[PDB]
Amino acid sequence: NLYRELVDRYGEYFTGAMGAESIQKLIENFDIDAEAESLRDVIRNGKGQK
DNA sequence: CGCCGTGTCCCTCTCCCTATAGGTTAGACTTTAAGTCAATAC
Repeated sequence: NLYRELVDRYGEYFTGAMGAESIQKLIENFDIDAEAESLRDVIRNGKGQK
């Protein structure tokens, strides 16, 4: 209910889907390099469970 | 007020019927490759 009432009032500004095609879109829009460097930074500085 | 260890638990691995339209095959007709005989010459 919440989802349909956001999309029919705020139809622009974003794209939202459901299912495996959405996961495929996520993998499409995913920079492996910057995320990997962020993980390197986290291991370099962070500690604990993180 | 803001994050970190210990504990418990969940999970995984191992030893009905009707009506229309169209495709398929089986069955027979005429043609052809095939088996056959008779006389002959060297």
